Amino acid sequence: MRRPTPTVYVGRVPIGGAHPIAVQSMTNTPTRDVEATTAQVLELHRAGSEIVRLTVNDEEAAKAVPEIKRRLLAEGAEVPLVGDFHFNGHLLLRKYPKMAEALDKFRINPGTLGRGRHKDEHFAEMIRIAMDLGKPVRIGANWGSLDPALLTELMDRNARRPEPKSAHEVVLEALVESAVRAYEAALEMGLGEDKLVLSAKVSKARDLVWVYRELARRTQAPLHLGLTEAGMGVKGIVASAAALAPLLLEGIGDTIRVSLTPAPGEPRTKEVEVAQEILQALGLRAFAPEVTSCPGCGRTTSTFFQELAEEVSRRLKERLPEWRARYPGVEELKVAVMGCVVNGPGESKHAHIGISLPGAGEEPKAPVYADGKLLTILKGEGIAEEFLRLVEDYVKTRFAP
Amino acid sequence: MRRPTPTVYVGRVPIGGAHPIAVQSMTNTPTRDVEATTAQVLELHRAGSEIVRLTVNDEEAAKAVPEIKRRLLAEGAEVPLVGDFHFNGHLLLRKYPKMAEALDKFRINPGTLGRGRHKDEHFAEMIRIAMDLGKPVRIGANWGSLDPALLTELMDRNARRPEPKSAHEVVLEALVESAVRAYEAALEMGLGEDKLVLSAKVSKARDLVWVYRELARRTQAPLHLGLTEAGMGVKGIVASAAALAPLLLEGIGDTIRVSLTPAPGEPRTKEVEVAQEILQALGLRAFAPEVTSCPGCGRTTSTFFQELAEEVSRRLKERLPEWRARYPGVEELKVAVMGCVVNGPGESKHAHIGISLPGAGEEPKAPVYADGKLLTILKGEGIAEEFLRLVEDYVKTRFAP
Ligand SMILES: C#CCOP(=O)(O)OP(=O)(O)O
Ligand SMILES: C#CCOP(=O)(O)OP(=O)(O)O
Ligand code: SF4
Ligand code: SF4
Repeated sequence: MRRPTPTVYVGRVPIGGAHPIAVQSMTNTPTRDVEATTAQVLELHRAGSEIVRLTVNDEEAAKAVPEIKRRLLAEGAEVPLVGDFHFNGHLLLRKYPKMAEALDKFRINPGTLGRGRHKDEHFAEMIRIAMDLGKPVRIGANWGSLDPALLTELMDRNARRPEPKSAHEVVLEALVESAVRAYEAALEMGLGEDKLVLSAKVSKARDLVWVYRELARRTQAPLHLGLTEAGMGVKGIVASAAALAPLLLEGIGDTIRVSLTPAPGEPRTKEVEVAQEILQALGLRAFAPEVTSCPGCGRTTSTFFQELAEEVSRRLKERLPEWRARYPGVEELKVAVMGCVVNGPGESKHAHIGISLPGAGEEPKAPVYADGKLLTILKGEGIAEEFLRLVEDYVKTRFAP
Repeated sequence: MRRPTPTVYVGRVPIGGAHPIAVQSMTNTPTRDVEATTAQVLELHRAGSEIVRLTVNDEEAAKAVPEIKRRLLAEGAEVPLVGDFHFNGHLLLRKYPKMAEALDKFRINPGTLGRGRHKDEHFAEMIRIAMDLGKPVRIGANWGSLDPALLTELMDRNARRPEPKSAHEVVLEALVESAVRAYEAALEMGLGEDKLVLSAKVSKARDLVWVYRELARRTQAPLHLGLTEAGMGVKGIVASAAALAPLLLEGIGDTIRVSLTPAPGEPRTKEVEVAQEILQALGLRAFAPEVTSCPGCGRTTSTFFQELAEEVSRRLKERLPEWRARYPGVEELKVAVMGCVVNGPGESKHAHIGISLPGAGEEPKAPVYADGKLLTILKGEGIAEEFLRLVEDYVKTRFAP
């Protein structure tokens, strides 16, 4: 099902159809602030960001990049850095060759290159520097910054059609075209297929799916997939997952970024957690053990159910660093915590290990299943710690090296 | 794109391919507790649950149902009630005809009917009561409660194949078959196509998509779609959205339920909010104004951006009850709050109304766009309240009756 693509190395991280779909993120600290940006790169990376982008917006930012990279490497943190360029990227890359070298990838936006005939020169200059340095590039179109000359061209094409499309549909055409024309232009200049990643982001889910199906058909490059400007909170989380899932299940997308707006005080790592959850929900990567639990209903006996499920989740999160080191494959662990006999045994038998609490009408005992069969039956006080000990025992056996 | 289906009325709410996809939920209070369950029905309904299910697990539950329904109707709350039956549904429906009458729909699980030859009688009895009362039925299979006799049948079919499928794939076959055989059996007994809804739930997203594509192909009924036992927190929210989106975008699904495990103390309404967000993210329903906002990055100037976006979201939520009454169509409002010039103007021009804060390097002014064109430019203190006044003015004009 996965769309085949050439491999693009972003630092040490391969992306493309032969490789795991890579999680990425972007900092929100001022790049010029070396200490804050280094810290946040590390934080994002420790949370699971395999690649981290940072804006390189002006000269002070550019001058900070080599120091941020040096500091990362001093602690053995080989997380690749993507520089995000707009308006003056050709100038910054030209003037600050240590920044150009320090980055692991450049992002170009075909809509923020400049005006008129200057755009083609600026593009060429950035591509030249990438070629000279052996750096990969993302050609990243975004409908917030659509090339207006291209939009007019396409508006006029549309108006000649027997049945013109809507204005909105022509915007989506123009976004794809922007990415595809720039891709083809880079290839024609000699940038390798092993050095080009494409994106074409919109902020509405159904539109993203259309756009990426077109990109996937019209190009051979690995694709960086994300719902741009997804918003805050639950809205942003849902929209992101809803937009990505149809494409990922169809085999489209080689790296993802979740564009959440943090609430004030909310950590920048939340977008990384969401990204990881999307991929794991779809069975495309495994990052950590997961808990399957029912919603609970009027059959569930007390608030013990919600508390047990939460406690199991909390313990798995606590054990994971240790586990990941000792027990190869433990990220695939599936644990169930269920509220009653209706679906409790069955669901538990689908998990690696699961517990079925007794609900209404039932004897006060809680069967535990592992590998699809009854393991034991728990009762009394301390069901939670007995269950967690059984989960521990299970992990040691099943995921033993 | 929407799959055509006959219309099934669940109380006053039509479901099927000619109708909006209906949001539903389920209570978690003991049904016998009339006061707690009435209260929670009302809470769920006020949050957007168009249909509400409650477990009817024993005699005391059954005896409460008519009183819960009476109380709802006394306040004009015409939210339909779905009774969830397992093991003894035929007995409860037979013994408590006022409960049978009070419900607006019955849920049957083909896997919780009983043993052997008793299953067919129990099924028939429930279908008979529904026919006699004019009630619709959901035939709701769940892989936590798969009919074992059917699984063995299908296991044996599989073992005769030149290339047998995995055990997991045969479970999914058996789940579909359970729903389809029961559907066909109900139809053959005379229950109308206007009285039958189907579900066949699993707890893994990719499996759900396969299952529902099969149900959709093999049956004509409206489909109740949900990812069962989706779990807690972000995991549960993401998995639910990821599982539903591919199907909903393909036109499959007539009503949805989000099966979140609440954290201790978390409201039961959270699943309703998630359901609504899935549908709105995909452009299938509109419930409330939405805010598109960028993630922010190193180009964003201060924590003002995150604070403004949050404040705009909070104000829209506060205004909505009033708005919904005065301004037909306001649920479709799209507002943008953006961090800098890179995508800020562009994205704002895609919204009904949007503001682009100044980021790094920019003059300290904030253009506001409406209907795709510059409306005004804001500066100084009080940008947030000026913007919200402009949003108010916009709404009055655009969504005037
Ligand atoms: C900076 C920024 C916005 O980031 P995203 O929403 O990831 O969009 P792109 O910058 O187009 O990749
Ligand atoms: C009670 C219960 C579980 O509810 P869901 O996860 O909605 O699954 P079904 O009861 O199969 O519809
Ligand atoms: S397993 Fe039992 S307690 Fe949990 S939601 Fe299902 S029927 Fe209710
Ligand atoms: S609009 Fe500007 S501040 Fe917001 S994420 Fe995009 S580049 Fe950064």
